[PDB]
Amino acid sequence: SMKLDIKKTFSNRSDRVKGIDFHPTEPWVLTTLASGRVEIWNYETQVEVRSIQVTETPVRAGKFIARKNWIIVGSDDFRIRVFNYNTGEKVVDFEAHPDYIRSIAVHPTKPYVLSGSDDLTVKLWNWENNWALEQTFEGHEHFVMCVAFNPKDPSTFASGCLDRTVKVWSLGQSTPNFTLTTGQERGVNYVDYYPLPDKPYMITASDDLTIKIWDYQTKSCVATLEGHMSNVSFAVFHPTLPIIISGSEDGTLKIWNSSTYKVEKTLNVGLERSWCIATHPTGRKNYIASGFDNGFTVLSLG
Repeated sequence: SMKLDIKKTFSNRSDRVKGIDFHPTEPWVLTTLASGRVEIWNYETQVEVRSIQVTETPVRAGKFIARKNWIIVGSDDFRIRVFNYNTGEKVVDFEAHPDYIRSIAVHPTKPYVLSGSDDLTVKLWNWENNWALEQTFEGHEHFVMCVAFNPKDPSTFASGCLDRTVKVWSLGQSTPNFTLTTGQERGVNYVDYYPLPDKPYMITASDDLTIKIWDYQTKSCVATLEGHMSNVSFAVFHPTLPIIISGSEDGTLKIWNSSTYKVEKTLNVGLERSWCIATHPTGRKNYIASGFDNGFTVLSLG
């Protein structure tokens, strides 16, 4: 049971949206496309702030680094690129991995970036040390699809891997603090942390149609969420509302009750397969945004 008030704020068509991110203080959403293009939209005015043809290959990963006025993106050409979004200047451009970059995470306070790659590793970059490669995390046995800092202890992070595991690491140590054997036999596409201090929870999404909730102190599966009818691309906890949001190649977003783990609403936004998700970091208007085959949509909830 739950009362939801979902409003479409802004939706627009584009090539396939593989990455998406909210700016914390400007009403902006970043989209990164399979076409090599990235776009920054003001979703309140519905005007493009800035766009870049970054490369000719897909750009699967993109994040704002607001405290530097940067966007950072990673692409199938193996390269990490950083742009100032006020001038368009390309700040840095380097080969990060010898294979596809699937995911990028930005430390909340330190000048650290994590990149997850088909080269089976996560790499740690320090932009206050000339973008030095500070550490490579080895252990996974297939593509690393998703990396995410623990917002409550960002000296640790999680990596989700097609080898069917999540690994949780400590910066400066070479082996996982623990490995979760998820039982998601088609691999792990996405991993996310519950942001609030009251629960030590993470969540994983898989091609095997399931979503799983984990207690990372007991390493136990709290619940399994079933309902999607094709590959689940992502699942995340909402930063303010008691819900989980997932999206799937079945073309839907699903909103789940985070206490009962039952589905509360299924949305078909009409843009075919769903690939990526973002939630506004301060919970402004409970905004969420998802990228799809045929564009993106920004929704306000509650």
